[PDB]
Amino acid sequence: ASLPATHELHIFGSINGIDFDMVGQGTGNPNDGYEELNLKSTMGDLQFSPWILVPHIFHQYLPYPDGMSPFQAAMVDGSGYQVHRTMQFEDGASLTVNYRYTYEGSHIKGEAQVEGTGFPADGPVMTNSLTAEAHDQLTEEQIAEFKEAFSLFDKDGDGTITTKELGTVMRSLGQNPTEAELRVMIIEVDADGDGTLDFPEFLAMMARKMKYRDTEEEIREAFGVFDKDGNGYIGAAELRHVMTNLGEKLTDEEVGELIREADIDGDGQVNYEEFVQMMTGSSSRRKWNKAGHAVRAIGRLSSMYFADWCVSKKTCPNDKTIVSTFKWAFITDNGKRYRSTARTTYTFAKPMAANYLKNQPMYVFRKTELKHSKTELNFKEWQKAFT
Ligand SMILES: [Ca+2]
Ligand SMILES: [Ca+2]
Ligand SMILES: [Ca+2]
Ligand SMILES: [Ca+2]
Repeated sequence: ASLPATHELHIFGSINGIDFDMVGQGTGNPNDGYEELNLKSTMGDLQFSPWILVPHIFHQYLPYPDGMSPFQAAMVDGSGYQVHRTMQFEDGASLTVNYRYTYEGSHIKGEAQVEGTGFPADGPVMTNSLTAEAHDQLTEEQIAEFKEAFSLFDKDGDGTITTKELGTVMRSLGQNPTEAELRVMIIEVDADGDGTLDFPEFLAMMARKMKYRDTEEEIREAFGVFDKDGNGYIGAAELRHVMTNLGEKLTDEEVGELIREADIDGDGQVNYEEFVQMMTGSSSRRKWNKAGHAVRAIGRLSSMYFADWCVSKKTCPNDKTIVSTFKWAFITDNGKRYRSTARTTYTFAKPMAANYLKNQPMYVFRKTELKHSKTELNFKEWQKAFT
């Protein structure tokens, strides 16, 4: 075969014992990982969230940094590979997907058999209640706390955060973003386009559910900023350092009060679980949250440019096998999380070229978009592989 230009997919099987069957036409660019596919049901309206099909609906399109991926090499060779994927869901549901491909020049003919079982009859999969877009519902007190955090960034008090002000705060916390990085962070959340991050835009950014970044990740990263010496406790001096560097001036008395308020077990330091509880005496709790929200805002702004991108980690147990893993915390209509993990085993008919076995692990970042009716899916994928 040659490198791919066009592909087709027959994806079929059952979810909770209900049969589905879709047939699909697409294209992509093997030089950059791009794919697009149109799928239509042959068996009327889908009875489950098509979001669980998104990873399943063609790594022959994925290049590596300096040449072909092994997937591509196996297509060009003709000998090819087989794919076995399992997904485990937090409700105990499981899905298995097996693929076959055939190649005719630049054309891939793919078939994927999907069997999934154990989905709660009223959960988000069986009720089509998974979405790309949701936000937190904030109370007035939560909005008031975000406004305190916003004020740490708004150094001149003019009611908006500039690149100068965001850079100042990030630098105070040991991060050195470039001006272009600061402009990208702002433009990603700057709804009115003025070049600054105002309080409504700040609130909206903090309330957004990001596809591949959840509360646990943000609170874990925030703890890391406080816990400067990485010993798993925030001490009084570490708390003082974060507060001072953010611009929140505190007396020795106040630092002591904040530690005592958080320090449930009485050892004079704040462990990760005590921190989690603070981030979920009212004036001490509000001061912790002012700093915590500010730290989380920096983490969220820092990470926006890959917000739409999910990482897979690939290794080779031997010269004819790749094992890939990722995790996906789907978002529900009501802005809750629905966690899954995936494990995919690729079996190659011929041994992979030696340089693939040398360059382990590989990390592959994927962006996906799904537009769906009851009968039709429009899918796009963007991919990038890193050593
Ligand atoms: Ca300002
Ligand atoms: Ca703005
Ligand atoms: Ca520490
Ligand atoms: Ca403690």
